[PDB]
Amino acid sequence: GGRLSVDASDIAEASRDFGGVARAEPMAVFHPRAAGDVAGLVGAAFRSARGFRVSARGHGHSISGQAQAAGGVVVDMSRGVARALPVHSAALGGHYVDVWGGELWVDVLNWTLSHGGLAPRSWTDYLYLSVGGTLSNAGISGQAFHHGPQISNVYELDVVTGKGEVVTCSETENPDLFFGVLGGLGQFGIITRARIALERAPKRVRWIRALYSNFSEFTADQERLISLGSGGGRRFDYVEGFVVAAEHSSVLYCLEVTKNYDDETAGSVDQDVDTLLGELNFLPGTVFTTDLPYVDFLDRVHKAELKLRAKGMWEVPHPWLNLFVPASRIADFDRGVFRGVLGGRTAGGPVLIYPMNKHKWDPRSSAVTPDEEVFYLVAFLRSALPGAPESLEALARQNQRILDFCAGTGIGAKQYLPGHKARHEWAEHFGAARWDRFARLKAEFDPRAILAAGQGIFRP
Ligand SMILES: *Cc1cc2c(cc1C)nc1c(=O)[nH]c(=O)nc-1n2C[C@H](O)[C@H](O)[C@H](O)COP(=O)(O)OP(=O)(O)OC[C@H]1O[C@@H](n2cnc3c(N)ncnc32)[C@H](O)[C@@H]1O
Ligand SMILES: NC(=O)c1ccc(OC(F)(F)F)cc1NC(=O)Nc1cc(Cl)cc(Cl)c1CCO
Repeated sequence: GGRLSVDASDIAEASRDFGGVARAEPMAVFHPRAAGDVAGLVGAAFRSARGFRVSARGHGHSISGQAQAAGGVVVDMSRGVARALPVHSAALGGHYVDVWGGELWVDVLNWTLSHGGLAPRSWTDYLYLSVGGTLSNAGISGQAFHHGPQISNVYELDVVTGKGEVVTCSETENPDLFFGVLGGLGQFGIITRARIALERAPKRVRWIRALYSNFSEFTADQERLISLGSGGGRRFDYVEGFVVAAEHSSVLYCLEVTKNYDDETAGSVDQDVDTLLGELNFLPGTVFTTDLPYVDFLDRVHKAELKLRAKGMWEVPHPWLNLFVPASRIADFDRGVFRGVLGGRTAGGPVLIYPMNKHKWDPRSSAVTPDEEVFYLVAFLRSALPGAPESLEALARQNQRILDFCAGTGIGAKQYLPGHKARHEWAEHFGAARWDRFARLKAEFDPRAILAAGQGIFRP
C-alpha cells in the first residue's frame, strides 16, 4: 500500500528539523496510505537481521533530531483519503473525532468546525504540528491550566508498536500502552489514530494583554487566574505571559488572557472581562484588547510565521529551550535568568511564562512534570541570526547557563521536549520510579529500540 522514496528533496527534509542543528540522514522515506502500511514497515524492521531505525515524522518541528532515523526509514506521516466525522456519545457526555496520527491540528480544527461547529478544547500555540507528534510530548498552550494538556484530552489511540503490531488502547483497554504512548517521546509505538475530545466551539475571542513591572505581582496574578473555576465560576479561557525588554523595573511582564464567547454569551462578555480584570493588579492604562474570530486567534502564530518567511528569518537555527519550573522557585528564576543570564544587550524571539495545575496532568502518562501542584512553563524561543553560525553558538551557551543555574541552585526544573542524550541525564529527568516504568514499557513494546531512536534514550 505504501511507497519507499529515495528522492533527494524527501531525504533532505527527513534529515533536518525546525532546530536546524541535528542532521542524521535515513536510507529512505516511507509514504504510507493507511495504518497497515506503517505496521508492515515496522514489522519488516523488527524482523530484519540488523533491526534498522524507524521514526515517524509529523511536521518536522523537533528541535534536536527527535524525528530522525540515522540510516533507517523516516515515515512521512503527512497525508495532505476519507476523514471520520465527529461523533456524539451519550456515555462520554460529549463529542470526539478520530484523526490520522499525521494530521495537522490546523486541519483538525477546520474539519471539526465545518462538521457541527466543534473543536478540541486544549491547544498548542502553533497549529502546524501533527496530532501524533504533540501527543508524544504533551501539547501545551494557555488552556492547559483548565483542560490539561492535549494528552489529557484524548480517549483512545491506534498504535503500531515496535513489534509492528496494531493495538487499540484507551484507559479501559491496553491502558499501559495508552498511558505509556502519551508523552512517551515515540518510544513504544507510532500513533496511527487518535480519538480527540471536542466541545462546541466559541465563535469569537476577546484577546487581552496587560503590562506589569513587578514580577511578584505578575506571578501572583497568573497563579490567581489559573485557580478560577470552582462551581463553574467566572474565569478566562486562556492564560499565558511573556517577558519584555524595557524599550520601576528594566524588565516588563506581559499578562495575556482571553475570553471565548458565542452568539448566546456575546452580551455578557464585556461585563465578564471588566469584572475579572478589576480583580487584577496590572499597570493602569496598559490594557490592549482585540476581538477576532476563534480560528484567527488560534492561528496567530502562523501569521507571525508568514512575516518571518517574508524576511528570510524562518529557515534559521532555532535552539529553543522549554522548561517546567516549580512555582516555589519561580521568583529566583526572574533574578537569575530574566535579569541575570538574559540581562543586558543579548543577541531575537519571545520568552513565554505561565503557570499550570499538575492535577490536570494524569500521573499514569509518560509526561514528566515537576513534583509540585503548580508549575510554570518557561519557553525560551530565541532564534539564531540567518547564515551566522556564531549566533547559534552564543544562544547555545546561554541555554547551558540557564540549565547550569537550575542545577546549581537546586531548582527541580524538568525539560519539556527533553534534549538529554546521556543515560544518567535521562535517569535524573525521569527519577527512579518513572525510569523503571519507562524501560519496562520499552522492553515490552520496542525491545529492539527501533522507534524514535533520535530521542537518544535507548540503543539496540
Ligand atoms: C516548530 C514549532 C514547535 C512547537 C511550536 C511552534 C513551532 C514553530 N509550538 C508549540 C506549542 O505551542 N506547544 C507545544 O506543546 N509544542 C509546540 N511546539 C513543539 C511541538 O509540540 C513538537 O515539536 C512535537 O514534536 C510535535 O511536532 P511534530 O508534529 O512536527 O513532530 P516531530 O517533530 O516530527 O516528531 C516528534 C517526536 O515524535 C515522534 N512522532 C512523530 N509523529 C508520531 C506519531 N504519529 N506517533 C508516534 N510518534 C510520532 C517523532 O519520531 C519524534 O520522536
Ligand atoms: N507568542 C507565541 O506563542 C509564539 C510567537 C512566535 C513564535 O515563533 C515562531 F517562530 F513560530 F514564529 C512561536 C510562538 N509560540 C511557540 O512556538 N510556543 C511554543 C513552542 C515550543 Cl517548541 C514549545 C512550547 Cl511549550 C510552546 C508554547 C509556549 O506557550
